[PDB]
Amino acid sequence: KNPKSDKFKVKRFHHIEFWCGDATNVARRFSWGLGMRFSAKSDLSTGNMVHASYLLTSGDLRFLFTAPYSPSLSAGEIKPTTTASIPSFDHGSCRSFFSSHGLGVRAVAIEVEDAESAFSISVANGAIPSSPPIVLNEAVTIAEVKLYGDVVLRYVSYKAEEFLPGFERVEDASSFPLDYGIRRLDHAVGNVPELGPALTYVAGFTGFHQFAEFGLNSAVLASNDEMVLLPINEPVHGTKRKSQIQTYLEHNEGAGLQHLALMSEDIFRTLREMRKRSSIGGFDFMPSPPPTYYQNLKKRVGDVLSDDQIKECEELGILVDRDDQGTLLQIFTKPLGDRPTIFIEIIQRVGCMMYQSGGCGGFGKGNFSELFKSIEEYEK
Amino acid sequence: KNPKSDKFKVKRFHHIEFWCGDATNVARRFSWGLGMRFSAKSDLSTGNMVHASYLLTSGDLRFLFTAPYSPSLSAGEIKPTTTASIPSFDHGSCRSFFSSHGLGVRAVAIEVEDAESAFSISVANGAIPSSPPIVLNEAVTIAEVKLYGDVVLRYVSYKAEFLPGFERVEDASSFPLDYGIRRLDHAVGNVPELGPALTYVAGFTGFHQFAEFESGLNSAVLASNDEMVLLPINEPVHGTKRKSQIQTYLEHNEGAGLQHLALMSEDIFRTLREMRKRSSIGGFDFMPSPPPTYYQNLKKRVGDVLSDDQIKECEELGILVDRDDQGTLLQIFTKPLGDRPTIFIEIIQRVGCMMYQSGGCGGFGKGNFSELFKSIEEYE
Ligand SMILES: N[C@@H](Cc1ccccc1)C(=O)O
Ligand SMILES: [Co+2]
Ligand SMILES: [Co+2]
Repeated sequence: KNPKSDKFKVKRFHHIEFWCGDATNVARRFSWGLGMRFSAKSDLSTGNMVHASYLLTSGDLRFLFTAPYSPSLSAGEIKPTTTASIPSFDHGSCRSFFSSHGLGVRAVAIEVEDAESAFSISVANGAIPSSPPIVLNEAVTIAEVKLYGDVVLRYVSYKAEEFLPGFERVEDASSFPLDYGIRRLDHAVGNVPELGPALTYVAGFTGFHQFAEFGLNSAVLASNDEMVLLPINEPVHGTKRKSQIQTYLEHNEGAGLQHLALMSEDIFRTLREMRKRSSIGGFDFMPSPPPTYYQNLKKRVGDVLSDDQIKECEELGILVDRDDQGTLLQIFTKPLGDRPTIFIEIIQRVGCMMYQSGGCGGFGKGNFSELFKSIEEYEK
Repeated sequence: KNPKSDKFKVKRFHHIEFWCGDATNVARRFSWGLGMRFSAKSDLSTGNMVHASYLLTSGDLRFLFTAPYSPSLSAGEIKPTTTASIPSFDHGSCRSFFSSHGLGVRAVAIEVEDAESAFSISVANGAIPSSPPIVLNEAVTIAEVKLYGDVVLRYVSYKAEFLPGFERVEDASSFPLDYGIRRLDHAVGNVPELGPALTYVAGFTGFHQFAEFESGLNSAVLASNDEMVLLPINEPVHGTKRKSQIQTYLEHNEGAGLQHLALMSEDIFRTLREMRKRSSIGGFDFMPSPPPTYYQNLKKRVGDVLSDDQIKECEELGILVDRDDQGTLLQIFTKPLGDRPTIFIEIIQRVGCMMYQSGGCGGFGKGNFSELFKSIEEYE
């Protein structure tokens, strides 16, 4: 049941911004590992004496990597005379974030009809303001409110119908057209110490509604058309094995973004391409489930995948779960950096064809049961 | 002439340690871009709750990449009970280094016969102590003195993997890349004043000035007894038409530090082919190629050393060639390794001075300043 109670006009996920120590090395690693193209830059070569920012794109997916230069380069500037292309940037905020959290997501950005309006209604509805609406070259408006921890939900709106003003397109020579099938951001998942207040706060200022489905507790906030999806986890203390949400909070120094789910238009090509590169600069994957798991998928999704595609799931380590309206293919990378905090999920959804409706197949809630049952039958 | 005035026994370059914000991402980018294998780790998975350190190797070349975890993980520890594998590591020193300089070299490590004596005689002879000698598992001794800026010269000695507490990387995770890079040839620092820098360093090491043979800078080279440890030092020349890039280094780096690392390849042509293949898919970019006239003038000076077939290969790969009276030098420079116009890498191969090859054979390319200004005027 979808009340469609959005308090302002939300369109889609627009980009994800990583705050880094060195944007160059993180970005080049991510480009190779994920098959994303360098598509825009704002840095010393574009006149930006404040921060270095490099944009990777794959389909509609936009990963932005930003790091601070020495404040001495911009010591003479003031906010009216700034050369930063992203006016919310702050040297001290950025260095604090990185030293506290390590490599991680600073902004979950959604496009909206009117960023100034979305900021005002949000703050009027309990949102903690982070950066006030600022209009960039009379073309784009951007505004920020706190989401959880030091993560901000960023509103961006365009008068027109090129990422942001001040960013230049990167030269063809430095833009090799990598592509492993990733097409768009499906959802972004946060970890917090307690679920209730985080939900009450975010649902409070957005009007996002709870999305139904079927060592943690979780719930998913969703926009009107359920294309902006924001699950949130809290830890369940007392279990035999220590909750990984708790281990997240410990290594991240509190709440933050836990993982990003990237939709692929062909999850088999994506996993083949990423797994080719795991040990030559790309990303590692979580240990595959036992073949037990895969023997039992026939009874579950033999309706939906052939024996060959089930066998191909076993090669790549893919997981499969299923709602009452669709089926979900998913796999999880290992942590993206030094700490056991942020990781990436690759997914592909099958079913619920209207285009495809959001969250088709759910988010993998069934795979807790099927993992313990598969590990218990592989031991036998 | 060479007085062999080393004040303690110095063997070879042992490793170079980068101080990072995230060691994983820098290390994986460097591994792909340079063709270096992952060979040892010290991190959470090895019991290290303080720092994450990852070692890449190519031949004898050792690149160590280190970043701090959250201090909270090691709050109960004291130096006697530390789990850091590198006892000189300090959270606050590391974060201060990285926020001041960005990505850069913290330690230039040379192996010596006895690290304690090397430290003792060093500070006895004016060296500013950085970390006193510490004996690692009764096997390795480690000591550090200040070199220039926030860079330290690190002494390592073995009584008999990399260091105690570093584990070998699982072969599944250790893919055997190799583009021909074999060892560290020399390491170059930029300082605001050359004279006092040389006086200091030559002062406490006993290294002697290595003899070589209007634009840029002034520089000089300190060398160990057998001239295998080579440390050039630069200072800017102010007042010129074009900004001294030593001066631009100092500004963007917030003062003195390591400018570039020169890596010896056993086949510069293969190395440059392999690196240039990956420039746009996660690797390193190279400085603009010299004009074709630079290569037309190569026959008159090195036609005696390289065939037309080897001179043509130099021009497609952008390699530069210089020559003193004892040997011939092939060299090329990368673009900066990260966000700031500070540290970069040089690939080199030396031709001649066999008796082994003796150090510095062919010089360091000082003649390429006259030949680059010439060629630009001829191609006009
Ligand atoms: N002049 C130093 C290093 C350097 C190289 C290139 C540019 C500036 C400085 C040398 O001995 O090679
Ligand atoms: Co998910
Ligand atoms: Co050099």
